[PDB]
Amino acid sequence: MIISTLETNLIWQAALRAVQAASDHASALGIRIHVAVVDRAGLNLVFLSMNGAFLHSADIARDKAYTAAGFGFPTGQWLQVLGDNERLRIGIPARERLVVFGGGLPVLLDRQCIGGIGVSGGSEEQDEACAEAGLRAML
Amino acid sequence: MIISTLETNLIWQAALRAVQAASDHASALGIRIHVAVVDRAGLNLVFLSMNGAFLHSADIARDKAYTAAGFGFPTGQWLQVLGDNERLRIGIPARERLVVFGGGLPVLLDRQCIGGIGVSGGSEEQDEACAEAGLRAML
Amino acid sequence: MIISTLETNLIWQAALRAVQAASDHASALGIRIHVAVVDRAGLNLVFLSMNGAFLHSADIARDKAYTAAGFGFPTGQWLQVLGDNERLRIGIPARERLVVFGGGLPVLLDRQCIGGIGVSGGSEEQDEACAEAGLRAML
Amino acid sequence: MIISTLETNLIWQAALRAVQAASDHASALGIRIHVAVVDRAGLNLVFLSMNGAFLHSADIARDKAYTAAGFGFPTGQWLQVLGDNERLRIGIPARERLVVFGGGLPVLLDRQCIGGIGVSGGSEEQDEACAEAGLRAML
Amino acid sequence: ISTLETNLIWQAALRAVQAASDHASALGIRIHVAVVDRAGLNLVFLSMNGAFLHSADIARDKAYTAAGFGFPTGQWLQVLGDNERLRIGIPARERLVVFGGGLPVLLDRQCIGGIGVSGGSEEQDEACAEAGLRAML
Amino acid sequence: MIISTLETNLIWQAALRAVQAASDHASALGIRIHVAVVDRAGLNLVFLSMNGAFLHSADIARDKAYTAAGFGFPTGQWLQVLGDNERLRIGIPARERLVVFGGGLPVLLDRQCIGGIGVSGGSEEQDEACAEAGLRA
Amino acid sequence: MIISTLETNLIWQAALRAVQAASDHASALGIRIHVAVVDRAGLNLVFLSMNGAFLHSADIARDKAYTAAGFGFPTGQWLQVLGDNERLRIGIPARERLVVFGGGLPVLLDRQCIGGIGVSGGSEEQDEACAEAGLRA
Amino acid sequence: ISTLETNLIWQAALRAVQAASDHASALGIRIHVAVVDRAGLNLVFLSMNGAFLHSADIARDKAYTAAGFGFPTGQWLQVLGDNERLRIGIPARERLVVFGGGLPVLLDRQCIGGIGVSGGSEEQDEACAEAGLRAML
Repeated sequence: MIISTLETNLIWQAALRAVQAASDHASALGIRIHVAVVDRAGLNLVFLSMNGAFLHSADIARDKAYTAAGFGFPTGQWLQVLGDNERLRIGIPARERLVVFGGGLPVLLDRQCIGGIGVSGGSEEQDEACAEAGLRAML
Repeated sequence: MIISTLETNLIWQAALRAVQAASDHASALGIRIHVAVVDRAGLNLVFLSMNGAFLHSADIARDKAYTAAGFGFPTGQWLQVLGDNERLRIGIPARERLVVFGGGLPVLLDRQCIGGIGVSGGSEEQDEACAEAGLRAML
Repeated sequence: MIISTLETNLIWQAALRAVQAASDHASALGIRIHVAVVDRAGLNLVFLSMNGAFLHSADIARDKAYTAAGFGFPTGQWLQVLGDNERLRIGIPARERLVVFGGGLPVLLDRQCIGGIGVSGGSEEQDEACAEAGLRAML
Repeated sequence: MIISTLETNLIWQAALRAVQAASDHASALGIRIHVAVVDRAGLNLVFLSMNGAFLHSADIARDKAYTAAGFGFPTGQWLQVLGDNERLRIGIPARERLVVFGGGLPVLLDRQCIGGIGVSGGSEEQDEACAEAGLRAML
Repeated sequence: ISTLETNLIWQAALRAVQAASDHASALGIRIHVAVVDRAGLNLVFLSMNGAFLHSADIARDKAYTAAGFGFPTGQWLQVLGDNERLRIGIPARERLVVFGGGLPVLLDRQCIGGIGVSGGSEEQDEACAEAGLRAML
Repeated sequence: MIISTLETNLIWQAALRAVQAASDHASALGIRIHVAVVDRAGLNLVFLSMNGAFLHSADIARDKAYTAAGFGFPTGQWLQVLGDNERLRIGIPARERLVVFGGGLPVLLDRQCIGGIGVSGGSEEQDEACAEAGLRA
Repeated sequence: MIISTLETNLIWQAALRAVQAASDHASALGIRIHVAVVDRAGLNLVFLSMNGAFLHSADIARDKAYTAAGFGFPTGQWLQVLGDNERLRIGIPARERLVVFGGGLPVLLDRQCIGGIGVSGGSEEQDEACAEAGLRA
Repeated sequence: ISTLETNLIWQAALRAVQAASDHASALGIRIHVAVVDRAGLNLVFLSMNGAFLHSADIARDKAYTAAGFGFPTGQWLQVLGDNERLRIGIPARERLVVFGGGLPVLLDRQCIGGIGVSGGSEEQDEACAEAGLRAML
């Protein structure tokens, strides 16, 4: 019988290109960041920490990547997704490693999520811009 | 000299029927879910994860089942149960593994809770439907 | 411009067949077991616990499946693989979730590991037999 | 269909009698101990800590009770059970909450394990004697 | 090099859990009750069969909170008042409970331990904890 | 090739002076505190716990020092920094070891953060005072 | 009824003197250490980390103090205490925060353990020396 | 109040992970490689698709061990010698790796970070780590 399925997954060479571009963008902005790239299962591919970035931002970047890979949409959209539902507004942000502020983006290929990128250390807008620079460098 | 009590407990064969039905229902709805069934002490009986379900939903399903088994009522009813009590509204949702959004249902037999079922991966309404399919498959 | 790779992964329907067969085999042997099946990334597909199995065996089964999927060879072979290397004999068994006794088997397809199965609750020989029943039920 | 089974479980009143007797025995011996009694699922029924007992012995007592309840035989017998099997001698003592020195006893009724008692703070022989005093007081 | 401290004793904790559980039985509820010493360490922790699973840790945390601060857990939001920094930060601390059911054990104006009950309403939890305290004396 | 950068880091002798001054300030106020001083990587330099200080305040002091060292600004300013942004107001206070109440201060030397000091056990005011004393010292 | 007992406990001022003397001894030896002093319940009193000491030695020092306070005898004696008992030799060193190497010493006052001191970062000999200095002080 | 410390920079860590992974590709193996700074904090952590799952944390712990002690992880049993207390206690420490594959990053007799590789044999891991170090220069 059939026991397997073929799944698309992000490769480490592309993650490496992405963290190079995200850190270069941070340098161009005058900021210091952490940037994490994870695969489809949420497992590390490349995690880069610039000297002098905020200490807490290490885990935030990892969690942003994990959240974006795990759900397939940008972390900054979470509150919009939760809407007026108080059960979700209380419950979802309380989950371990789930980030609801901006800076995590899914890695989409053929509209299929194959990984995630997360940036922390700047403003939400700066984080997303560095993450987008990483996505563009993957291509 | 009496040291023991006889307690009713959910059996693994019924839990297996439940995860078969819950996953089949998810397939019919076009969704990917995690479904966890636990016994009266909150211990795993069967935990099933469909490929492509959200990563965070694994623990959410487990915690939904645990909450429903631990309190004996559906997780979606928590906010109604807490009402206007601000001490409880702050403190209860902050407990480890306690879920206050819908998708966890107690397994009731003769008015007695003997386990729990929790589904995560869809909307609250989809999660509850799959859990109910599972419950109907047990009996 | 290449960012992705196609990987084979075990599917939850096959994992379900495996836990059905492993538990039926345990029943035929007169034992109570836990059986865990994980995918290529070590994530749960199905985890089944029979009533009355040893409490500690829940995590042992999960860790056996994870170890077998993570390394691609049966957990019972670890000591043979480590040989006379004292650095490895001290360090490898000390890793989190790494099991060096028998009961975890890789799921191999076309010479490629796509997941793992782990059984705990009997002797090593009983655990391996149940795991093998599960593997045969997948294909 | 059938979904449930009737299980025998230790009751808290008996656990309370047991910790009273175990602590009284410790006092009679001139020692200070922790004594834990758990039910069939390994969940606390009564956990008592005498002022001045060793700090580490709190968790040891709990783990002894859990191990004895989880496997159904005295913790002090573990090495005999493991024998010459190096895979088990390395792997089993490395499991979280698994204790292989003496002081945990199963609570047996009709040769069925319905809970566990664990004592820490004295010698292994003193621990087992206090645990036995607790078992006798349950009856 | 040293100081003399008053500490709650395990015999008194045992009296307390007996009285708290007897009160719960009289109320028709099932509870967990935890008694801890001045350092927040366990003295006696009792779980009645059929009490809520989550209430085990709630009881322990209530006792710990009450022993650690020296005032009833139900008073926290009254102490926090309108300070939004404290209202956000204090309830987020591990093992800190801000709903009712934890009481300090006070002797001669001095906190020597704590008792915490979980499994009923806040009001029932506090009543069981008070029964435990009275049994200590 | 360049593989290194030079960093300024707080030294343990200065942290020791700091915890001495903070505890002396607490004694003058009649209160009991925990005071933590960490280096530029958030690692302990000196962590002092006064007998009788609240049990929960131990980790709070450490978290305050860590937060102040990790971001380079006082912990009491967090809400002002978060402003009206609900995404940040929900998400930032939910991070492990991140404290948004007052009492953590960065150790700034020549426009540069080289460590942190955190105090817990009194009112926000008393904590900030003891921390300011440790810093002044 | 009796609900309390009086306990002797180490005070934070003595711990502070201890970490000062232990670090001065380390400086005289040319080494960098962590030194932890805990009270009779194993709770921090003073924990000092010298710049440049091994990263892993931080938790080792704390564990040494905790073990010495929790059992009341030097950590270096554990193997002698375990003797030829294989059950204990496997099980005791596997416990969390339990250290069987030298460097943790109980603080004994009038035949009674009131705390612990632990040093890590040098050889067993250097650690014991720095700890003995803190104790002597 | 301060001291000047040399620290490894993220650009050099990035060069190192590129060279270590290129060496692994040339060997036909799949590896994780972690580079950490002087405080044991991540600089770059790279995981090649298809490397062993457990090797992720092994690589990180190797880097941390090498950075924390300043000598190769493969040398630990040589350093422990015949001391049974250390042979039992040291390999039991969290994140401490005693098999080969972690190397310190040394600059002018001074440890400024660490590199750790896991996924091949000890000898292959060390070869990949050495390639990473050479690429730093």
